[PDB]
Amino acid sequence: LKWPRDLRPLAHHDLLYMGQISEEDRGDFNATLRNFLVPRVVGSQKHREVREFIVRSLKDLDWDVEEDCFDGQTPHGIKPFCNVIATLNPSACHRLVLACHYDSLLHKEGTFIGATDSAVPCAQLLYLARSLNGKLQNQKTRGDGLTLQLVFFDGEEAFERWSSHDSLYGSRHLAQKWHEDRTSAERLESCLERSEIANQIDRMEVMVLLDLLGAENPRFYSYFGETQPVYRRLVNIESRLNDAGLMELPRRRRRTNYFSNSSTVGFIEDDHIPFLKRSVPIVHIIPSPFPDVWHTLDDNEQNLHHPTISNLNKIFKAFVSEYLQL
Repeated sequence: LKWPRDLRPLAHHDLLYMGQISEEDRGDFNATLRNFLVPRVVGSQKHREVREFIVRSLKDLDWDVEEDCFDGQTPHGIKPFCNVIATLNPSACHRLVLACHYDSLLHKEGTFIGATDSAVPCAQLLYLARSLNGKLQNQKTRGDGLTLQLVFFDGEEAFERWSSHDSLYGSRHLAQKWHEDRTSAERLESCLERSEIANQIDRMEVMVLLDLLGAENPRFYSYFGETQPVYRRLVNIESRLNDAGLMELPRRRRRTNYFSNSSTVGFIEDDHIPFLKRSVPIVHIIPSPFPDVWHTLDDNEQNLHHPTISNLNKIFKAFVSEYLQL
């Protein structure tokens, strides 16, 4: 079956513009990132500060920001959780959803920063909103029934040994909440002709979940046949950015090959699962294998690879520009 939205290839001019990172932008990205490079375990003050920073940053860009807050039982007793949902144009029927988790693992060995997991993805989402704000605010005025939505899930991490009951607290909660929140096309602005909308879940046109990003030379694959048409756009954008000489590599004439033009057979537990179960299309931008530093005390700022981050930011900016025709 074809993708429901006809995917217009990004014009050369727009590819080149989205693939430019100024010195200012690097500074802006890193300043944003600094806010997330702190331990932010559920229940903590720094976690509350990170949540408030996400909310403030997006309200400042005139996005609609909602907090889905609830208390949930855990192996460590009742804990407070708050998903942050930011929507550029709430009334637009369909959403391109980008997502990540903002909580950090409570690591028994010691203080855990979770730089790839997922401080970098958090900063990448905010950086996208900030750096594309002008074009996004113009797109919002079109009445075309499509918008951008950012979801920062809380409580993705297990408190003790991973289980279905001890993990994905925020995403399980939100998926249920949105499934039970009924709506229809006539209540919404410009749904696509043959859309089947019965609840808020159905308005998630695709969810692009970023996780474990920031390490050198990640390998992505298409995890879901459902979203192969969208995944192939990431492969294409990456290829075009290399053709254009806009990727940072250690030597001339090398190319990035992050997005493999292949599928892989693997099952990863992450925030997409509760939405996958309600047939939300998923693109899971997570490396395979996981970064070497995964769930170790070395998942910290200095083990980040800045040229990779810059390259990923270009791909993501170009992807959002392509999808939303910015």
